[PDB]
Amino acid sequence: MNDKKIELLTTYLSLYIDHHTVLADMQNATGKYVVLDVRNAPAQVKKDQIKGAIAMPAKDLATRIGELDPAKTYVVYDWTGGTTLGKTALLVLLSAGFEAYELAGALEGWKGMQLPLEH
Amino acid sequence: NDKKIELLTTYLSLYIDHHTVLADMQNATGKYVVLDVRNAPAQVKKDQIKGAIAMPAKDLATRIGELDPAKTYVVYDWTGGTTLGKTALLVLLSAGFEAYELAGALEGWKGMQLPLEHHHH
Amino acid sequence: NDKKIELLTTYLSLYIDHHTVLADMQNATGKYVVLDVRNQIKGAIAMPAKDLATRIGELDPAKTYVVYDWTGGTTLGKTALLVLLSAGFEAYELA
Ligand SMILES: [Br-]
Repeated sequence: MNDKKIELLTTYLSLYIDHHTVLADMQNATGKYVVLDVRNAPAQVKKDQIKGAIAMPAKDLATRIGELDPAKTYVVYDWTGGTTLGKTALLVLLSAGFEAYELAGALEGWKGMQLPLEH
Repeated sequence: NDKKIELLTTYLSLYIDHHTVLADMQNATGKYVVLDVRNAPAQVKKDQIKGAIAMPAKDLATRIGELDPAKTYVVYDWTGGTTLGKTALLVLLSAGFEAYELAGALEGWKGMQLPLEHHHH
Repeated sequence: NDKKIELLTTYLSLYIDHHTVLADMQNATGKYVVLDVRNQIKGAIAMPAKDLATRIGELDPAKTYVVYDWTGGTTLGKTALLVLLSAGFEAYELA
């Protein structure tokens, strides 16, 4: 019953990591995740970003991939859950053999929960 | 491309149109039960969809035993961009229930000025 | 990660870069046609996703259609895409 739906939902959800987990890593300084802001918009358009995030535009990821450490775990995020740069960056990383996840809720969710940002 | 159409068909089968939900709540068909799966704090503003049952996503699996199996459930979070709707949907479908996520979520519903439980008197 | 890579690959194939579309709207090539399927982008043809399954016969097959979802959702564009692709049309959703 609803086998196809369940299969897609399970694979789909496995792409993400909960913001609570990301939040605890920074508040405990456990060094578990490296947060990448993969939006392609200019800095003047982005305005703010998740606290401690690294600007790694999806369009340059391939070229700057050598900058990332293979032994770490990456979390990518875009404007919203509907934008596709999060998934695009995730695909590049997973395809490259990197351990990565997309931030559930994206930047929109983070801001909605009044979580830490920076300019 | 069969793979594209295949994905689109399955992905869309997860959602239900607001028009379908609206028509049902105005014709008294009683075919759908709306579940507000937003986090508890957000639901304090009492801005839920008309007739929606307050059921925080993190409590769904626990309170799913209070639901009528003959009804079709429609879940929604404050916005469609989150994964709370799909996570709730997975719980319901895995339990043998018929459910769908509301297209547009709460933001979209309000955006269309659709019926909310509490309104001007 | 095979299942993840597979899903992501098919999912992303549904979309087209705004850069490619924009350039075409200036390149004087005019091979892309933008459809606003809301039930604004200048030059876009207003065609509701609900009426698409009836007006789609007013489309030139030699053109690639790009569905634009103003609300930035993930279902409106897909509804329109499903209709267009099933009809044999080449189409993508504007990312
Ligand atoms: Br962007």
